[PDB]
Amino acid sequence: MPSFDIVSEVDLQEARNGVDNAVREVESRFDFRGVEATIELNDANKTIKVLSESDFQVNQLLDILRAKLLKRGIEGASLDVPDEFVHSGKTWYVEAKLKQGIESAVQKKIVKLIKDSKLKVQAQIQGEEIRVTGKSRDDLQSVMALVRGGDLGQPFQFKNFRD
Ligand SMILES: Nc1nc2c(ncn2[C@@H]2O[C@@H]3COP(=O)(O)O[C@H]4[C@@H](O)[C@H](n5cnc6c(=O)[nH]c(N)nc65)O[C@@H]4COP(=O)(O)O[C@H]3[C@H]2O)c(=O)[nH]1
Repeated sequence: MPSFDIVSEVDLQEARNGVDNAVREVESRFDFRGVEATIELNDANKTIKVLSESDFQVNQLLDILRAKLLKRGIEGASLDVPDEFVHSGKTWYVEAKLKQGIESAVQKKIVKLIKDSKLKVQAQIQGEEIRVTGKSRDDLQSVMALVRGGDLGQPFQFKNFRD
């Protein structure tokens, strides 16, 4: 009874290091000297708030944070940036969501998408991931390519291959 796990992981310590290093980089940049510019990781909600004084400077901070994150092994696709920036007072900010684990809403689409493929596999939501089982190892490879090549909004890896 072959099975594997569909997971979406980011080492949160590496993320914190990226933020820490993005902050040290902003403090060196003299286009930001004496400019309100902050990057704060909320480790409860898996979110990074980046705030500055213009929407242009917010994107500058996001690009710095993404560069630092990539070097720590975290890919830009793991940092969900919402459509709307917030204009509050003389500040601009956005809450960027770190896509660690597969949220309930995305698990449903993965399970639905696997259903509509007609492959003889079962897909069971388990904690923060999806276990997939079936009798054919090759059908199990087809769902990997199906998930890989989906636009699901997030990187996935596959772990825990069992027979
Ligand atoms: N982008 C920008 N920010 C400004 C400006 N003026 C003041 N600030 C901000 O306000 C901080 C304190 O300025 P300060 O009281 O004169 O206290 C400063 C000041 O006494 C001196 N300093 C730094 N740069 C200069 C300079 O270019 N000329 C002179 N005469 N002193 C400087 O060293 C202190 C610490 O400097 P900072 O750490 O950078 O921290 C500075 C800086 O972040 C400005 O014209 N442009």
